[PDB]
Formats: sequence, C-alpha cells, structure tokens
Amino acid sequence: DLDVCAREPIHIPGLIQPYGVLLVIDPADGRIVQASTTAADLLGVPMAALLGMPYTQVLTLPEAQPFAVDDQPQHLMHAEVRFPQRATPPASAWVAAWHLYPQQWLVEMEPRDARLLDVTLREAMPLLRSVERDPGIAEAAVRVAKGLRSLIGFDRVMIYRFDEEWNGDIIAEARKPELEAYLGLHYPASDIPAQARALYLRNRVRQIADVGYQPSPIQPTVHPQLGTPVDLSDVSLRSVSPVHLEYLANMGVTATLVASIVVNDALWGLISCHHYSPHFTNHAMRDVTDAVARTLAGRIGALQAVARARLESVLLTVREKLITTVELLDDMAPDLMDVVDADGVAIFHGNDISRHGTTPDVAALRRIRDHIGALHVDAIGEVFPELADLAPLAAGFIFVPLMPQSRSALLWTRREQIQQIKWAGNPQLAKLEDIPNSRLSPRKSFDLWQQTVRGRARRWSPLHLESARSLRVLIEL
Ligand SMILES: */C=C\C1=C(C)C(=O)N/C1=C\C1=NC(=C\c2[nH]c(/C=C3/NC(=O)C(C=C)=C3C)c(C)c2CCC(=O)O)/C(CCC(=O)O)=C1C
Repeated sequence: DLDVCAREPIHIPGLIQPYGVLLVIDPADGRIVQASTTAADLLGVPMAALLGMPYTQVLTLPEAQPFAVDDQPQHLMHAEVRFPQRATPPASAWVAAWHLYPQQWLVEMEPRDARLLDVTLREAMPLLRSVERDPGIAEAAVRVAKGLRSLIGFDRVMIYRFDEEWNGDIIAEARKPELEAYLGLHYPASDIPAQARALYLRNRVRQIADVGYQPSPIQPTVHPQLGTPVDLSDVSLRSVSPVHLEYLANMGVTATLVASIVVNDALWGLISCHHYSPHFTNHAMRDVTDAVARTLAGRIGALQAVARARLESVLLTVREKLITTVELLDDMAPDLMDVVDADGVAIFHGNDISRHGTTPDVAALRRIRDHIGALHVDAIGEVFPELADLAPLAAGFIFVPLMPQSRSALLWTRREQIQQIKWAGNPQLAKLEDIPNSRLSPRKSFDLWQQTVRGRARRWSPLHLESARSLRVLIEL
C-alpha cells in the first residue's frame, strides 16, 4: 500500500462490480470456463453447474453473435441478451458486450437501463455544436462541465488537464451550489497510477456505479486450462482499487464517471463526473459521454494546432529578421516569449539587462548569469542552491550564450509553479480543509503536489528546447 499501490495490478483483480456479470468463454467448445458470482442469479443456473456449460444453453443472443478472432481483438458493442433457463425473467432488460481474444472470449453484461430514459445525441447536439465553436480550451472546458451535469444528471463534473510529468490540474468544474469547489486544485501524478491512466485511455469511459459495492469474485480466479487471471483491461465491470474507494469514500462520492480527453492519441486530461448518490451509467449515457469527451478533445486539439502554427510563424519571422543585434532581438522579445513560451525574457549585453515579461529584478538575473548546446534547468537550486532564494519568478531557465566576443546572452524564465495558481477563480482553495480522519483527501493531495513541485518551474523543456538552441546555431552569420 501507499508506495506499493503505485504499481497495483488493477487490470487483473479477479473481481468485478456487482451491477454486472462476466463470463470467460473457450472459443473452441464455447464453454464458460470462469464467471462472476453474479452470473448465477442472473442466468438462473447455480455457479457450479454454470462452469463448463456451453454459453448457448444459458444465454440467447438475438443481435450480435461472437466469433473466432485471429490476431488483434474485436470488441462488440452492448446488444440484447436473454436468459433461457431462469423461471421468472429479471426486473430490467439486459445488454451484452463481447471482448474477442484469440485464446478467450470475454462476455460482459449489465442492465440496459435503471428503468430510466436515455439521453439522445439529438439532446447532446446543442452541446456538441457549441463546444466546437468556443474560442480557447478554457471556455469550452467550462461549457462541457456545465452541459454534461445538465445532460447526464450529476452532482459534480470536473475537467482535468495533465501536465508534462502527468500531474493533474482541475481547469473546469460545475457543481451544486450546496457543494464545495475544487476548481484550481492541483494533484500529483502518483494520485492516478500509470496503469490507471492507461486503462482510462484504453476503455474510453470508466464507471464506478456504487463506491462501497460488495465485489463479485470471478470463479475460478484463474483459467482452469490456461492458469491465468482474467485481463479485465477491456471490461468496464472491472472492480476498483481499495485505495481509490478509500479516497472517494472520504469525500462521500458514491459514484463516478470518467471519460478520456484523448488528443493526438495521447491522454490530454479527463472528464470526471462525481455523484454523492449511487448512479449506474448505462451504455447509452456512456456513449453520449464519450461523444462529448471526443468533441471537447477535438476542439482543444484544433486550438492546439492553431497555437502550434503561430509558434512556427513567430519563429519564421525571428529567423527571417535575423537575416537583416541584441536590440534587434529585444524588439522581438514579447514574440521570443512565444516561440519558446516563458513567463519572462532577460537579454544581457554585458552588465545592462532588459527584462520584458515576469522576470526577477535586474540584480537577481546578474547573479544567475555569473553562476553559469545551451544550458537549461527545471529547478534553479538543484544545479546550484546559491540561487535557490529566487526560485519564484525564475525557477526554470534556458541560458543561451550568443558568443564569447560580446557579453551578450539570453535567459528565458518561468515562475515557481505555486505562483501560477488560479486562486482568484475559486477563493475556497486556500481556506479548504482536510478530511477529518483520513490518509487520502483532495486537501491532502494539493499539499503532496505542492511538495513534489516546490522550487520547480512549470516543467517546460519539450520542442521549445532545440527551437531555442537553434538560435545559438543561427548566431553563425
Ligand atoms: C497508490 C496510488 C493512488 C493514490 C496515492 C491515490 O490517492 N489514488 C491511487 C490510485 C488510483 N487513483 C485513481 C483514480 C483517480 N484518483 C484521483 C485523485 C484525486 N486527487 C484530488 O485532489 C482529487 C479531488 C480533489 C481526487 C479525486 C483522481 C482525480 C482520479 C481519476 C478518477 C476521478 O476523477 O474520480 C485510480 C483508478 C480508479 C479505478 O477506476 O480503478 C487508481 C487505481
């Protein structure tokens, strides 16, 4: 636990959420080799009798039928399923999705609905058509948060943006006014382990119908003929870590819905819904949620392309203007904070400094210059702690000396991460409090992040690094 949990095999818990049923089927004979404890009361045949039974004898599949797959798996959408054995039919109608692998067929089934009416795309359409014509990622993120809360009735809807090192920042939130506010909160990467993110990208939408469900074990835990656990990696019924259930129980959240914000086949952030009352999200709502997640991800990517095209163009102007210095570079200094975005820029001439953005004094910058293709840092004190007192304003730099002839040089800076916290947007954030007797909480998470990012810049160092360094190579003129 705690450090061991960071590498938990969450894809193979041999447990599922009891709102559903899972059967593991042998593609050859078609026999149910393994099944959830839940399979007995639904299919109406005892668990022992059910194991080794050809799936044909226990469930009628009107719409889609399973088939032998050769290489890559095929995942069939949730379709009508009926149970030929059971005397009295179930309360609600059931639906079934197949996960076809070469060695196994995994059938997962859950109720079509909670005796409830589905949201339609037709209903989601004004949201989708609007979240695509919104200027800026922020503005669209908040439209999604509100729209989704109203569309799929939820107590809280939160939009997260992951950073370079996988730390999360709640950028949008829409909630009950009687509820609190987590807008502006930043949590560390460790809060969502590498596999937890993986499985969020893989399944497009993850649900926890009731925190504090009594797990349904898969019996036998491992395949009788293959001896392996069940890879619930594609199974939405997959049980949740006792560590996330601990976490959510502390907040009183009793049901979640997490959709992926996938941009350029990468997990950009997450659309996360939180209910304080149990809430099963049927397949139809899940799909509509994914339709929303995709439209928001589609728009943030479109804006990201627009920004990237601008960054290449500002660089295109800088290189064509260097064909015609120091002040020649100083005039294009706000633009120099775009090609390689940064809080501030501080050109050096020899002792004369010129700060243009959010940069520390003039005395401070000189101290940095005298300490030092082109050197860069993420923590101004890890390389030398004599400059650790000026980690705010400049915690991360890119010192690119032009030549040893002229004492001319460039220094890009980025403020301490804790400075760029949107406290204005949600004043609750500072006066926020911990959960009484808990080892995991949102308030406790903010502080853990603060620790792992104290004295650390806003990460940076991507394509900006060599694009910045190119200018040193460009000095040969
Ligand atoms: C050992 C690792 C974990 C620690 C430590 C921990 O706190 N949770 C760990 C494992 C998992 N977290 C998962 C999902 C998840 N956790 C969070 C954490 C938060 N930090 C915050 O500040 C807040 C609120 C203010 C929260 C809720 C978040 C945001 C997520 C994403 C899901 C969600 O938004 O509700 C998971 C996956 C859960 C599963 O479905 O199995 C694991 C394993």
